[PDB]
Amino acid sequence: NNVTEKELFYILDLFEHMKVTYWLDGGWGVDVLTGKQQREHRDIDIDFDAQHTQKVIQKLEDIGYKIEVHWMPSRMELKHEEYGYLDIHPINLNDDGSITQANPEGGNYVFQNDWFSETNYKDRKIPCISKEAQLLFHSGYDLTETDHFDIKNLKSIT
Amino acid sequence: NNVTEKELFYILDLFEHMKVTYWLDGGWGVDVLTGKQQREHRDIDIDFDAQHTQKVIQKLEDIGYKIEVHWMPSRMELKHEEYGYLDIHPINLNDDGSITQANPEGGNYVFQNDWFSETNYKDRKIPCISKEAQLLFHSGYDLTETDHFDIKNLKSIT
Ligand SMILES: CCC[C@@H]1C[C@@H](C(=O)N[C@@H]([C@H]2O[C@H](SC)[C@H](O)[C@@H](O)[C@H]2O)[C@@H](C)O)N(C)C1
Ligand SMILES: CCC[C@@H]1C[C@@H](C(=O)N[C@@H]([C@H]2O[C@H](SC)[C@H](O)[C@@H](O)[C@H]2O)[C@@H](C)O)N(C)C1
Ligand SMILES: [Cl-]
Ligand SMILES: [Mg+2]
Ligand SMILES: [Mg+2]
Ligand SMILES: [Mg+2]
Ligand SMILES: [Mg+2]
Repeated sequence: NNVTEKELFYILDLFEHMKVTYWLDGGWGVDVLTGKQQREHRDIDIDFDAQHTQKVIQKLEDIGYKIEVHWMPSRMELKHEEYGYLDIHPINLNDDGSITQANPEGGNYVFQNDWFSETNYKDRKIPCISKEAQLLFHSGYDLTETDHFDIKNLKSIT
Repeated sequence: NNVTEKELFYILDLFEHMKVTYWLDGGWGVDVLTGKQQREHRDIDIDFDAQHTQKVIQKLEDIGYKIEVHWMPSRMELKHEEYGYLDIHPINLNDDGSITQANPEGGNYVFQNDWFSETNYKDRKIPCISKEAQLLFHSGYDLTETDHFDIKNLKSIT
């Protein structure tokens, strides 16, 4: 049921084939920063260009993902019988160079651009959020045992 | 108004003369990691060995700090007419090797040992929380402009 490296690569291929700018986030994002798989994963988190929201959802449905949680335009969780869980997060990629997310209520989060980057993982280049961003969006007073493991793995990155 | 480097050192000295294990935290903790002062600070945050809570409070009171809000177990917020604001956070250095802080809603927060570090600041060794711990206890979705400034100062750390 867990999301294997091969299944992650397939999802990465989907977005790249669709020419949708995106970055891997969450737990697989942590492992990718370390250069190898560290643990089993329930899910993949992908942050993606919000202008392609409709065709991203449609393609995921087309290959068998079922929508289970729809918190859009903030977040959506889908589930595939083989590929596992996938959470997508639409983000706004503005012509003025800025990268934003709508504030669930009022306003816009303005991300730091260098929080979105790329790493060479087993000689594939994978766009992903940075180690710094991973630590920033983790919450120190709200950590699971698995969060603790991931944070230690980030620390081991030279 | 603020808390100067000289004032900071004197508060650090109090803990050292009391022989209480402690770590500098908060904004001054960020500056110390970088090795020089970066901005004016309204307060000091110090995490310290909870076994010494009673004598630590007594000494702060003896030199003239007044308790503003008593939030045990999390912390005590204090204020001094000349030295300004000081928050202290009692942490438990357990014989099982864990480091924890009580959570008023049940259980405890678990910290990692390597979040408690030190650095050479102007040829003084100051114990302080780590760079990664500072990022971790910041909240990505709730950063002020000063938080961003503080965080970028940690980038610059070669
Ligand atoms: C540099 C930008 C990083 C941002 C962080 C990411 C995000 O929102 N993650 C959520 C996650 O909450 C839970 S994990 C605890 C969810 O399980 C997970 O799917 C996911 O939503 C939370 C940690 O902030 N954002 C879109 C972009
Ligand atoms: C390493 C584990 C120890 C815990 C971590 C620490 C913590 O939360 N510090 C925050 C502080 O952010 C602001 S200061 C800039 C807050 O004002 C301050 O209260 C304070 O939370 C960190 C970002 O500097 N805790 C009390 C104990
Ligand atoms: Cl630990
Ligand atoms: Mg994930
Ligand atoms: Mg997730
Ligand atoms: Mg502070
Ligand atoms: Mg503070």
